[PDB]
Amino acid sequence: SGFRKMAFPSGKVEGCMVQVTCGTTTLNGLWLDDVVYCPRHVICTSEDMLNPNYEDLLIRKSNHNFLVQAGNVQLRVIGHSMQNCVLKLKVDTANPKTPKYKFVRIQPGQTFSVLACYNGSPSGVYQCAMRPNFTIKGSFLNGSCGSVGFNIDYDCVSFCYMHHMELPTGVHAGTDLEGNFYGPFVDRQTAQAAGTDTTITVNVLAWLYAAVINGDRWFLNRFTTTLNDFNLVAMKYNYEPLTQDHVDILGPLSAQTGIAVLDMCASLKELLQNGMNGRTILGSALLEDEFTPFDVVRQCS
Amino acid sequence: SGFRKMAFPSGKVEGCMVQVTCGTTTLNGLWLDDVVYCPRHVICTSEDMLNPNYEDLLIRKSNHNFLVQAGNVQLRVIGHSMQNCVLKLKVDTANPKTPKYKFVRIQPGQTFSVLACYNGSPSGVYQCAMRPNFTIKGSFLNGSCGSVGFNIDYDCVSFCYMHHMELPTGVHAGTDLEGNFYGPFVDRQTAQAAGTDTTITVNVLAWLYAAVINGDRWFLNRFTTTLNDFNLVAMKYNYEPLTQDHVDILGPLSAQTGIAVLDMCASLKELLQNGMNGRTILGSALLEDEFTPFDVVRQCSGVTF
Ligand SMILES: COC(=O)[C@H](N)Cc1ccc(F)cc1
Ligand SMILES: [Cl-]
Ligand SMILES: [Cl-]
Repeated sequence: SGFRKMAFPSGKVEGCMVQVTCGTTTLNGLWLDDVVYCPRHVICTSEDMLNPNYEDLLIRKSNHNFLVQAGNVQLRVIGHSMQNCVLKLKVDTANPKTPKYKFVRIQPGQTFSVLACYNGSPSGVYQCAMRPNFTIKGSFLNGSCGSVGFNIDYDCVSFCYMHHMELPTGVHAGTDLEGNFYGPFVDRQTAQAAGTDTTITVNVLAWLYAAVINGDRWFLNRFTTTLNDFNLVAMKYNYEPLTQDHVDILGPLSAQTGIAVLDMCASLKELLQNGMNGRTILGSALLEDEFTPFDVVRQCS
Repeated sequence: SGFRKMAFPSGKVEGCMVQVTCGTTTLNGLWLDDVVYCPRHVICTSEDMLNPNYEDLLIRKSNHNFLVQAGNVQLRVIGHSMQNCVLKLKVDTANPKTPKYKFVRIQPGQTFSVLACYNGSPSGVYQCAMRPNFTIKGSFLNGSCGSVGFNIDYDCVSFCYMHHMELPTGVHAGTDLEGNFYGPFVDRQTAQAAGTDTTITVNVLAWLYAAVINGDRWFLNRFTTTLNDFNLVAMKYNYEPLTQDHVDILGPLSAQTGIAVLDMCASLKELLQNGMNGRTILGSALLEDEFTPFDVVRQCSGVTF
């Protein structure tokens, strides 16, 4: 037993991380088969930060303006193309460490591991969720751009996030590995701010099911609720609406614990009303929302 | 910016994990050079585990009684011996993935990364502290035994923990890699409990420094204090005593924020007495004690391996 913020083993991603330099700018790239992926803003200079014309700045570059370093080795860039906000540098060596991989665009509430990297070297691994406002609450210093987020269900590495920038509230914005931003963000230093964030209701419920699996029952009650009455209460605490999809997804955790999804919804309503009364659930005095139903089943069974 | 519970990258350690089977028991082994390390309790049956004679059980075994699998490849065991509570299975082949490594024994309050594994397959990685009561608050299911805990210092992996057992309260006990238990525990099915735990004072103060560095500053105040006065408050709240050595180790963070440790201790004195008055610090309602000063300095300065 026990319950922890648990990241995927980072080794398969570690073997893909390289340093990309262009002009005076250095960040991380992701080396898969014969392609290095990195944020396109690497090609930006000081004045190219507000209104960069990426197609104009790129056509001015030769392959040899791009310095790609895998550990001590320099890779030879033989080709450059842009897809959305991601630069793809073709190189003359396929990465011998390339794992089984795919690119997946995730939805708000999904979790993933982040391999924070500086100068193409890994610093740490941790868990994040895509917030409802399409940001992530990461840990990222200058030079971390090109760090990626991933899942590793069943030997295949699913790349779902590449880090581009920090917003003024200290949260992080980035793209899928096809270069499309999560949320309404753009790779320009024009004033941008995340929408008001909300709590990922379905994840909070999954975590209370985790608490019950680990032998805690103090917060349960003899009440139930309609889905509609639950949503009318929850949204007064800035909780995401719970959908019939969210109810379906919790069916397996409902079956394992024998507590109906809407019974657990009643427990959450009361928790929101009462707080914890000096108690903790799985070592938190707050309601945790960065574990999905899938995460709880992976870790508890 | 941002501040997260952050494990070391686990790649160097993933390439060392194998499956070890003896009779009906499978668990994990650590393959370094030409030796596989695992818990000695792999040699026991249910019946053995109530009062095991490890000497006696071990001599009865032979090399071919130990099935060691690295991926889809059997390793040949050419020797077996025991060091304290760890079994050492000498194999015919050195791990070509062996990293630069030491075996290190850590102090309570020190943190490390756990690579939870099942059937020799790495499953997840998380940060832990060795609690003052010598337990770790892990996340382990059946077949997790032989999972290991480590730090990285430059390119050298320091292995500090091997998983042996779960105590009745859901917390975890194991050994260093020389097979010495952390805490007053033994590898037998008998009655064992975690001592009452205490809070790691120097780590809480490190995490307050991380909060200030990330612009969470509400708990700061005009007051200062002394070790003696603070330590009477600490003792009252089941907090480890703060030594002069801890103040020196916080020196860097105290500098970089212009809060002196006894200035911060005055902040912490007030939180224990008053609570958080409905607030959070770095998205926690609790006083987090599983980040060391080194953890905070490294994460906030982007140190790389
Ligand atoms: C060329 O180096 C850079 O990355 C720029 N100096 C900074 C930068 C530009 C755009 C953006 F969306 C994020 C960051
Ligand atoms: Cl998704
Ligand atoms: Cl997040």
